[PDB]
Amino acid sequence: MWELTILHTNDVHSRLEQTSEDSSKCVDASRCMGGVARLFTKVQQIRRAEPNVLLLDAGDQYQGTIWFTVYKGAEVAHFMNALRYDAMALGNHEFDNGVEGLIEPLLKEAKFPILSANIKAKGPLASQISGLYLPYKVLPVGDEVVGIVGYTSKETPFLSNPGTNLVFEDEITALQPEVDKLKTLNVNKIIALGHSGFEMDKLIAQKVRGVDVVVGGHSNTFLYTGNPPSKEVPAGKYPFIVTSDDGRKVPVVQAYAFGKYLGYLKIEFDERGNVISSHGNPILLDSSIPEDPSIKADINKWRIKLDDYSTQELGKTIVYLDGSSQSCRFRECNMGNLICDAMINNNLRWNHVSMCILNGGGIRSPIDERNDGTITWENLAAVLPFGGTFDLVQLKGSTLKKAFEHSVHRYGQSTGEFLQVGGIHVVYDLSRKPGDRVVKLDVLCTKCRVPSYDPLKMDEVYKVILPNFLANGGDGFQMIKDELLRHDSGDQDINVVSTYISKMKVIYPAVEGRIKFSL
Amino acid sequence: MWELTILHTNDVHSRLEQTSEDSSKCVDASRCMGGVARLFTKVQQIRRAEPNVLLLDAGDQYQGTIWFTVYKGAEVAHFMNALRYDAMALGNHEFDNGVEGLIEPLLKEAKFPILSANIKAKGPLASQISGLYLPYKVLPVGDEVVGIVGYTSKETPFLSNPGTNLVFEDEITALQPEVDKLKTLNVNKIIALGHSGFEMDKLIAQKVRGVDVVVGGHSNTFLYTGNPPSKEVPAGKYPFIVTSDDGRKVPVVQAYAFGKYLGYLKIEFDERGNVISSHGNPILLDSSIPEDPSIKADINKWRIKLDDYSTQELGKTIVYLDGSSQSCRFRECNMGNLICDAMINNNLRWNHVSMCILNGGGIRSPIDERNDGTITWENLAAVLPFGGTFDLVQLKGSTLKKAFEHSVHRYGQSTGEFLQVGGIHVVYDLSRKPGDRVVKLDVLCTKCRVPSYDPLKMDEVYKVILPNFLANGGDGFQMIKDELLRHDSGDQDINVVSTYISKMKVIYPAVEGRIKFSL
Ligand SMILES: NNc1nc(N)c2ncn([C@@H]3O[C@H](COP(=O)(O)CP(=O)(O)O)[C@@H](O)[C@H]3O)c2n1
Ligand SMILES: NNc1nc(N)c2ncn([C@@H]3O[C@H](COP(=O)(O)CP(=O)(O)O)[C@@H](O)[C@H]3O)c2n1
Ligand SMILES: [Ca+2]
Ligand SMILES: [Ca+2]
Ligand SMILES: [Zn+2]
Ligand SMILES: [Zn+2]
Ligand SMILES: [Zn+2]
Ligand SMILES: [Zn+2]
Repeated sequence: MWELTILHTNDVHSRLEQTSEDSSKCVDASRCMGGVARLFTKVQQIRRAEPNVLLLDAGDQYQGTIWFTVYKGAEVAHFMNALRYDAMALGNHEFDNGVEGLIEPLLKEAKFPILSANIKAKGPLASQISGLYLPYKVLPVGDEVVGIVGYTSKETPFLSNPGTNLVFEDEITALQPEVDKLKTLNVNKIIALGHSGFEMDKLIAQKVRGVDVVVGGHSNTFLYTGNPPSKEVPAGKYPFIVTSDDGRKVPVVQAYAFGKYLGYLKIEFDERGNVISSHGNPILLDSSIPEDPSIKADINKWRIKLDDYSTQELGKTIVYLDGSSQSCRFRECNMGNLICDAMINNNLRWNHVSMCILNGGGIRSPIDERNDGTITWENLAAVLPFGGTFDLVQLKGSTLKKAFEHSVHRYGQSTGEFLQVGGIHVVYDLSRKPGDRVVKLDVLCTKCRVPSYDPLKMDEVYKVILPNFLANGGDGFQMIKDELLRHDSGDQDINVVSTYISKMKVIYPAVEGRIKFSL
Repeated sequence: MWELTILHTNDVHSRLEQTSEDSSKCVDASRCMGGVARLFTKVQQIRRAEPNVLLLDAGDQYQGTIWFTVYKGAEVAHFMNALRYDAMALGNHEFDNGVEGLIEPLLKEAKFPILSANIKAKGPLASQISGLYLPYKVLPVGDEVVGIVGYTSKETPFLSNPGTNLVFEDEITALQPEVDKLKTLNVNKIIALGHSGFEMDKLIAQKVRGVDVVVGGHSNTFLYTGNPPSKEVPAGKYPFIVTSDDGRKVPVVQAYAFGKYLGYLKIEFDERGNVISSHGNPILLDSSIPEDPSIKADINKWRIKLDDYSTQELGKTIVYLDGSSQSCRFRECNMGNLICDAMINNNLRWNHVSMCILNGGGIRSPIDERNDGTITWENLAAVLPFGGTFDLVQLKGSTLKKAFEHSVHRYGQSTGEFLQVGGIHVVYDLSRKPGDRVVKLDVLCTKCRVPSYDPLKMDEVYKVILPNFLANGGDGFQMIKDELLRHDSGDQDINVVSTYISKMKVIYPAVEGRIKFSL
């Protein structure tokens, strides 16, 4: 029998340095986690112990901290080469700086295959990008050969900036002919490595004949067998077993996000490449694992240029700024209220925009207050990494009512469309059918001398400050894009929040009942 | 028969210049009201028409605008002498700058008798103040004589700063022997002129034998017969008829506040000084009455020194700052929220005071936004004229619960104890018995990383920022004074709100459900 050890990361999102338990900037070094130096140490311990090891990445290395803001993907190629990744699948955030932002710093510099079977290039781009990413790779592992086939979310055009020249096909339709090709070349051990979310990973495991293992990302899924080591609640056992249509038990794995864990799956194969069994668990990369000094020294060398974004203190917080997805995609989070209050305050400088809506998935990180409360550009850069704008927009009450129904239409799945608000008091009843969950919606009046809250009226018009991402129909808010009456472009997102914090000096945004649930 | 015309003012509170309909600074001159130049014109028109006229003041000329801040009562003696007041009764605000603040600028400079029968001086003060105010005066009016007897609120020691050396006796007990003295001197026409509120004015009319008329103040009572000319809703007919214990019909009058109206009561007496009948109404001092140019010119001469408090713009408001008593003593008013937000913001500069309570009677004026939104020291001086401080205090939840029960214990009478809040969400049910009207009370947690609202606990302790007036048991909040665990003195009230506004630049405080009523 032949044993393979798959080590996998996903949704690392520029967490090159070690971080806090909430994946924000490391303050108390004794309880810090993750980061590529610590990962390098654990990978090395496994490569010493196990003869057949593959180190895989399921996408979204791009976007998340000042590392990516400054180095634009060169830190990813440099530190993934130093860690000796065997393969990587393209994620949606790999296209955030267009195709050239992917081609030049990463595709042309990676010393490992970068994969995606369902991305087809067309027109002039097709010639330049040929061979820079591959539909699959066959990798020698000891005396055997392992096929790895890539896949990328079909939603990348709606989430990122891949351009017109790239077509994202259905993953199952694009994967089957590649897996069939590998089987004709007698590759009997096949890993599907990709970035489409756990639900799609489960469908690929079921529908794509010949796939032995699925290693995914995108949904930040935490899977565990037994008692979990930190705050992440497991969504299922590790590995997650799917029984395929042809009757094979297919393990599906994912390792949360931000380099906090290293996925570890041991697979026992027979001579014909059949999975006899498999077992493992994500390894928490906590303080007990030492950071490799060679990688840490090289990180400290690259950190010098980034220290210009931490020397200038913008303001000070006396509260934890909860920008976690567990809060911001499920309920009112004070990071949401802060950003919506900065949005309204920057604009109100004799203009009358009283209302704000902000997608929870746009808040990419919390900020900690225990470093004497100090907030820097570096801290803000991880909360608002996209370089978007906060736009003024004019909407009918009916349109706003539909947006709030979309905010909770499939609540409970940690999706980014949950809205954080300002100048709005919304009440939900999740017991009701999707599309009819908003039980109360009051808005701060504008055509009144003393502003107060009153029921929203379907026939009335309202001025709303919101990200350009929402104004352009992002996160399924097509009603905002289709039904809006006016859309003006506003100032840069990070500059708006920064200018607000420096004026306030000390901030203490609270959760105050802007969003409520009715039992 | 002999006819007397009584013209009366009360609670003018330094409104020497004409003002807006809400009694705040005049912006649109074409719709402005009151002010002493306009009053002088209407008084003159009546003195030309009627041979027997008395111009009376029932107290509280002191405190209210930059006029009093700067001239400290010299403007009151100067402009009351110029208007030719026949008599004035002492109010509680006449003692705001102590006994010397009353003696020197007003008592020693008034060319008319100043009255109070129930104020008895003791110790060294008794010698200095002898003859400076009188228990009564007998005034010649044509061929007849009219006795005027003064009275001042027994609550002046709890509201103002009269010192230890002055005793405020029960008005009824002090008035009867003075009215009896006037009757032995054969003065058959007696006016009780004083400053104790409409309820006490009604009791004096009933219980003090020999009083023909009561002219009051303090409660800002608006009385009218017929269709009223402005926003003030009448509390009864003008005059208000009380039937005394000895069976006489006694008219009781009051003329709202701030010099917006001139009280006008015509009384028909027989030869034995019996009131045969009476009639009249408060005259609205609106734009249609011209300001007397001699008084206006003299006001413009005195206004030069006060223009140093209007040249410096503190900030800008884009909302009406509702500091009216009709809002601030009955429900959440945004002037209250603004002041409580300045109170918390000034203090939070690693201190953790999340809560604020502010008596509604401490907000002495609104601010208008139609002068391009500009806010000046002059505008703030009329909102916060006392020169008090916003103190930090430590209270048991039980104590805070009792203070909120006191806030609405006799709701509906426009009393100053209604509390404006910050970092507190209170719900009242007025249907319940007094002392049991608070149905919900949530407070912003402090021993938590993310502040949120949670039910107040009786056994827990809380840090609260509030005026020194409240910390010292003012407005019947004896439980705060008796039961507090710690009381530190804070910064000056007006400087705290000013420093806040200049930092914010544009303010837009809203009514947001901090205070609610349950049906
Ligand atoms: N607010 N701007 C904004 N701009 C973008 N370019 C953008 N791309 C993704 N998002 C948000 O991020 C959410 C997806 O986050 P995750 O579930 O963690 C998958 P991801 O790692 O972003 O590919 C979406 O639901 C959106 O709310 C984005 N939000
Ligand atoms: N907040 N400070 C403060 N300091 C003072 N020195 C003071 N004196 C009076 N008040 C408030 O003013 C209210 C009385 O106002 P009115 O009913 O208009 C009678 P007034 O003209 O003040 O004598 C009281 O209930 C208090 O709330 C006062 N409030
Ligand atoms: Ca196989
Ligand atoms: Ca009489
Ligand atoms: Zn991701
Ligand atoms: Zn993704
Ligand atoms: Zn008064
Ligand atoms: Zn008074």
